[PDB]
Amino acid sequence: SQITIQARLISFESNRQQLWKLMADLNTPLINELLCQLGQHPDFEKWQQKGKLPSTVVSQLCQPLKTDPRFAGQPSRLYMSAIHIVDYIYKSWLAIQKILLTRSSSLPFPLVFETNEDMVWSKNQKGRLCVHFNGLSDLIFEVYCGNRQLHWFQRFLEDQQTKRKSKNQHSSGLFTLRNGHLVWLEGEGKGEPWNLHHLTLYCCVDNRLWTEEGTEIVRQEKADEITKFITNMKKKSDLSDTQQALIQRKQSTLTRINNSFERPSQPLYQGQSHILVGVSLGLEKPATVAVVDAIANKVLAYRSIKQLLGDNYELLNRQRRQQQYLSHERHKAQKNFSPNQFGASELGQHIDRLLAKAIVALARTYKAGSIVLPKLGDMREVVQSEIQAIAEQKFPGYIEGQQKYAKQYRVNVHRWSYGRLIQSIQSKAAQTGIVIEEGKQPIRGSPHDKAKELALSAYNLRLTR
RNA sequence: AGCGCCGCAAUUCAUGCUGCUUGCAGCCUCUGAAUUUUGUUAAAUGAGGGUUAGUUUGACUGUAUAAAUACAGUCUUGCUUUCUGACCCUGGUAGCUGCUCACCCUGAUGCUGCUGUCAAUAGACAGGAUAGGUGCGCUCCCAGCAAUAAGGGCGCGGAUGUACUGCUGUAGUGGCUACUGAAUCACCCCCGAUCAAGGGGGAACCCUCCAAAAGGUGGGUUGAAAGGAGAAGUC
DNA sequence: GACTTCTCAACCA
DNA sequence: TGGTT
Repeated sequence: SQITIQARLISFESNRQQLWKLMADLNTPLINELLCQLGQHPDFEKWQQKGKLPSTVVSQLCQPLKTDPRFAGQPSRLYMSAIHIVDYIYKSWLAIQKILLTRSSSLPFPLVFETNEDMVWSKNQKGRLCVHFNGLSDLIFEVYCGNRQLHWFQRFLEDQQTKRKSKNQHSSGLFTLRNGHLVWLEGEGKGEPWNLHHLTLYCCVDNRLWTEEGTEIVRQEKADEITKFITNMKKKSDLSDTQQALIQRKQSTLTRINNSFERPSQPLYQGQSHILVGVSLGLEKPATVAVVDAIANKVLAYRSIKQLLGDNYELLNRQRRQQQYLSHERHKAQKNFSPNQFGASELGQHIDRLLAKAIVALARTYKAGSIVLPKLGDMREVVQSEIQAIAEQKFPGYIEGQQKYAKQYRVNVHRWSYGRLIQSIQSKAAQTGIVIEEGKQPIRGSPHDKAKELALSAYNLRLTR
């Protein structure tokens, strides 16, 4: 729900063949037909015009009796997986447009487990943390993960054991694992697409559930949402012999949420409202950080892009060179060519993650519960209004010199992934416990002044509300 | 010459250091910032393609420390990525299949550019990435080609011709499929596995100890970092 | 390749 | 293993 981990799954050949023949021959045709029938179904204009869609129209388009001769021999959870995927696809598509869709790949569609369980674990004679699936209990796999993520799988197994020992008095809403994805991965070679295709499982986990105090905050979130749900729908709709069972089940979840788990106890990170960390993005320096406390109007510390990256500062120049080279070949090959997928490296993402981690670390060191960021939409102007301000520094009043230098500079220095940087800073701040706020970056001034004024303006906007 | 980056150096500061008054004073030592000029100063940046389930970036528990952190003991697994090294190769057999070409001017976000011997533009062989230029790189500059960016001139040989064509070969430059040539590594080597599986032998350095000097003992090390993944679209 | 949406069940049979 | 909200 907040973090995703992954691990390869290694198992019998018969198990792999059976799972593939169940996926690519019985499941993916099912998802494709569900998408096609949803597209062909009437009221599509009403759905798209109104936005969103009714909750159970895919399940009600199962009314053509999914159990057709072509779809026989499938566990129910896999039917639910097909329903999940199709509903998510159409939900996202109908939200995007404010038309028939297909699969944007050649590999079989993944398997989605919106439920916590259906991933019953084990530990074979050799000690490996194996896993099988609901309906596919005969399919015993073996988890191959990294030591950087092993403790999550062991937490999964031990949470399942904890609930089992108490005869199901620990709520499955506090389980660390939320969803699982059985995604087939591409494999270079030739042969059957289950000996030359690797299966990888993705576990969705909430990092707050690792500790105990975060488990309490998720507890209180669950309690508030459940109480609002029951007090909003119980009071009306006159219920029936079906949604009264839902009321009873939500009440049992509410009571089961309090019989908590023995959990690591790392105290919650509490910041200060006074201290805001403002990260001002720019074109010459892609990010500059200031740690300003607004009560005393002083600034604790400025950090340039070199200081944040430390021993990874060479990655910035590597990425700038790679961006220049990629843009050069993309323009050069735009003459109706088709070269390779050049620059497949995720170096930009790597530097983004390094910057986000360093910024969050600097936020923690000064105990700041608010990191201030600029809006993405505004940014398309700032990089346009900064380069010209650079030209006026070198050729003041020489307009032709301004344009020439601006063109050469834009050739040498491009925009640097200002969206993924904000996204990863948000991810790391949410993981640590730091609130991300939006500010108004001044279009004029040095990067340090821009960062300080960004954070100060964010605080001044906050004080009103 | 231009631009970007690296470092260097005198220059001014704090984001840094001291001092008590806890925001004021001075210094530049560490850490950094700022259009301040330089590149024999040692100086940091930078190499064409490919090679490891490769090592470290871990979790739990207990500690001093307000945390941040450092030590201790248990466990450990290999997923997806970014560097840093070292290594291997600058290919072969075939099939197919793109774009372009009468000739002449301008030359593009065009192509090519290493070393030493043979040799005629063209290439063979042995090496091989400190592969044209500045410290390094460029959509910049140099040289050659330029039909394979646009543009312009004028030929023949065909057209009922009014329309459009051929001047195209043992052509140039690319793409794909299948087979096999080398590396399948993280201090080095041999053996074996690649849906699991490690086992063994060695080299330098440091430490505990026996010590009687010498010699011997066991232990540890021989690069690190990051992650939220699926699915569908927008430019 | 850089942005834009959506999901991130929990008890009971 | 399988099921309604």
